[PDB]
Amino acid sequence: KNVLIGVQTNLGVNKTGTEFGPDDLIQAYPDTFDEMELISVERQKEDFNDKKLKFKNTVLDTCEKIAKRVNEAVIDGYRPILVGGDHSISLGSVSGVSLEKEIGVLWISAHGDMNTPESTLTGNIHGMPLALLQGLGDRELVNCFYEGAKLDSRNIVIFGAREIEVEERKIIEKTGVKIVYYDDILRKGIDNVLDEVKDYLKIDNLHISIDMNVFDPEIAPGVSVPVRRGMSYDEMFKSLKFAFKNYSVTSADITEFNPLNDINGKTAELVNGIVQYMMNP
Amino acid sequence: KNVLIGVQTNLGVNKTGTEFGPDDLIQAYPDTFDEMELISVERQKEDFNDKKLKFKNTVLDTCEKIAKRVNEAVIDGYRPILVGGDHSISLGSVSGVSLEKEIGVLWISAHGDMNTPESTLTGNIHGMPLALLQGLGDRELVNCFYEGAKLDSRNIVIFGAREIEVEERKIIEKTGVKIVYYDDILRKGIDNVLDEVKDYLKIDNLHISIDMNVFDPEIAPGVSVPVRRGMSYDEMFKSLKFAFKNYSVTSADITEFNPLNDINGKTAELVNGIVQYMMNP
Repeated sequence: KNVLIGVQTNLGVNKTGTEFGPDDLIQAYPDTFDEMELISVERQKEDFNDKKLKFKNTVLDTCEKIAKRVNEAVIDGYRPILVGGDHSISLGSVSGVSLEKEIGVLWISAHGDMNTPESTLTGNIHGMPLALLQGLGDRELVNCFYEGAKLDSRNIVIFGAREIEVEERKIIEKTGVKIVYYDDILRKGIDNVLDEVKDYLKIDNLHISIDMNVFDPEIAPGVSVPVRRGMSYDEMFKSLKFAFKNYSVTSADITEFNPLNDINGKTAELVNGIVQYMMNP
Repeated sequence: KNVLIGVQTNLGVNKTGTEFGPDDLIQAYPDTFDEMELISVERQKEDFNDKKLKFKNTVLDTCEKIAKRVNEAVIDGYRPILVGGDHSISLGSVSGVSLEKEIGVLWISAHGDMNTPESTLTGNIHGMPLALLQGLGDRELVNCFYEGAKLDSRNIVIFGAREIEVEERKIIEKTGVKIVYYDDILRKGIDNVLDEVKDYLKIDNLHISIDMNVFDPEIAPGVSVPVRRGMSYDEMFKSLKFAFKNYSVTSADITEFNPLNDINGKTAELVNGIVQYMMNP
């Protein structure tokens, strides 16, 4: 039993469009998204001198609302499926679930999203969530919902990375996290690499955090930040099938759907199909 | 008599920052802005395939709310000072005053903001408000609040412009609107160009509308679309006092302040001084 929860924010990516993702879908595919529960962003007082931690307090308050409702959904025995909204929302969701169940995570994205104020070149919190869930970054953000890291570095697999800066690379090496590059899917194949996932990540309870930027921008144009050379539809849905079969999927996130840059709902249809397979795997 | 109304939107400029303009002013200058009335964005179904008129219905509903409030304000005898927020809010403000009084517009800006869906190179409705106020562009946006154009092209003066794409310049030329370019203020002098304005505009009802990008970026970095080589502080304030002395100011707009691009709160201090003068001119 799944519950759909839309988050209408873009204060992580700080680029116009992805905050319209949830409302856009309610109208594009009502039969799928019509009853989704929408979370109300409450703007919080900020310090705009801080350009390496933009909208810290608001992103944090929103992730707290996310975590609380997601935790209530897990306690009721439902699978929360979060429709964003930029990737920062994951900070909330992963925090609301980890309280009730220690989880692994398949982080499907073109970026590691493991930046810190010291490594970020943008100050965007859409590219810091994983690091913060591993106890790296701002302490108030790390302490969302409950104090302390929310994931074990060993229970994380970053799937489909294509771009990684040196300063973020140093945060990555310090955690020993496993990163499947998209060049791995290109050279070895999606099935061999999915087998590698079965080999490495072994906890049964699994969270799936999807960044729409993992796709090839020709298939998923509607993302505030496109990274060229990404996954196809087939590879993505093979990954989803493998995940739902070889694990117990606790929750999921589909993030960074920017309807403004989309071309005829192609990306919106990608998200529709992802949610529809999640609803009846 | 005054009423300060902030509009937390950026769906005209489609760049993140100006929607938090009013916010950053309630925080940074509370004794000036903390009792400001606010207008939020009620998101609306869009045609994200129409990329020359981005967020049409949302920006239109925002401006309709602005229009009702501004009309009620002028009706009550208040001079609405509308803080923002990108420039599209002007569309809703002017209309509100135009239902009661035939008024002129002192359009202080670095751009003419007279674009139309066929001339725009961005689809950003913040560069189309003046045109639509004279009846140019999308019909539904022209018909905001009440049907038909809201301004007589003869009763308008663009002031301080320096960047006009050719296809916007064509619209401007066919309308015959008077354009005081910044270099005009320089060659003749602020006093002389202001005397020219006195001579040209004779309507006894003026609405000022400021785009913070009219200022020089080195004086006001806090803007979404910076335009280089702009106005001074005393130049703008000379113009302000001229306007309040020689006409009856019916309403005013200060738009496109971006707290994310600002540096050490300079631009917010500029907005503070401008608003404080407009409250006791």
